[PDB]
Amino acid sequence: QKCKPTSPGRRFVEKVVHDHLHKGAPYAPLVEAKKRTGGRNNNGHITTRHVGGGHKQHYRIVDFKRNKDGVPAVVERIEYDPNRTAHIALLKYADGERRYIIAPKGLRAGDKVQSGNDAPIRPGNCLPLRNMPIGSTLHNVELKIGKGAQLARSAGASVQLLGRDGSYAIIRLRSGEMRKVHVECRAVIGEVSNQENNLRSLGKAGAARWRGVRPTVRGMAMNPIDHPHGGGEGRNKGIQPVSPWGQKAKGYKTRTNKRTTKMIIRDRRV
RNA sequence: AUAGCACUCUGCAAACACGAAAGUGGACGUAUAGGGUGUGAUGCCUGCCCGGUGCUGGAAGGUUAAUUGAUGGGGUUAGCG
Ligand SMILES: [Mg+2]
Ligand SMILES: [Mg+2]
Ligand SMILES: [Mg+2]
Ligand SMILES: [Mg+2]
Ligand SMILES: [Mg+2]
Ligand code: NA
Repeated sequence: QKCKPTSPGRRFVEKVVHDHLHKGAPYAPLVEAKKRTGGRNNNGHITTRHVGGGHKQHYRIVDFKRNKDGVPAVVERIEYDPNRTAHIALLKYADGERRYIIAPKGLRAGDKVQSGNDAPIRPGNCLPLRNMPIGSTLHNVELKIGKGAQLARSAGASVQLLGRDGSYAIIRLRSGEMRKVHVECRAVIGEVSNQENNLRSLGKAGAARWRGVRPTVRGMAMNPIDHPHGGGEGRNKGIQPVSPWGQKAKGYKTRTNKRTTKMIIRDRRV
């Protein structure tokens, strides 16, 4: 979906149509307020730069735990969620309860989904990892028992269940890393719906300003008091590239955790 | 400064930043996501060099601190004079 260059701004704009969406107001009981922090903590200092000035957004409560076991539900509609890059689906259970989930690929209104041990192997069903079939592709993987999905939630993300022993299951993450997961944890069958997210193009600075991103200033343009890459009578790049606080930026590993080293089987060749 | 491009780090109690700690932002986000660095629409593209510094992976052949103290010598009483 390219835009005709009627203006210098409209020349390099690419968007996704996805006309199958709801195109309406979201479910009111499942919507709560949400405000912009501006990248500042309770002390008032800027802890994360390049954040501020976006569009007003409400928060849609997505049910990540899916603890309603053995109750079949039907898909009502697919909606647009500004809080994430994926699409959401509205489910209606037998008793009449309404909940929001992460819509897998191809899920449309009228589909039947269950979250239990005896659930069949269909896209959108949540099952423990031991009941999962070997070699399949999963999403919304759970790490701690009972907390809810924490992995493969972005648009188009998916993991593969390589193998499972008696006590653990081996999965390969999207980054290329193989790690161990408890066999009691749960996952969902299929891949996340929104797949054409990376194919979009903003086209102008206005879109980045709409999405709540502030301009980035290179360290070279700053003064010696501001950035280590400061000073010089012209365009100069004096020292090894570092962060504004003195940390190396090229090929320097920053992982320091020692508590969960046993889980990672093979690294992503970092 | 900018949309675009590339490199690199981060598997989530994430990397990173604030504080003396608790705690907070990142994010009520989950690698099509977040941070750092360089270049700057688009067309055609982007040659050689790992000697130096840096980073990454190893051997552990040489040395190496903290920790221990078999000895060796000295001082002073006591035994043989
Ligand atoms: Mg930034
Ligand atoms: Mg940029
Ligand atoms: Mg300085
Ligand atoms: Mg300089
Ligand atoms: Mg150019
Ligand atoms: Na070198």
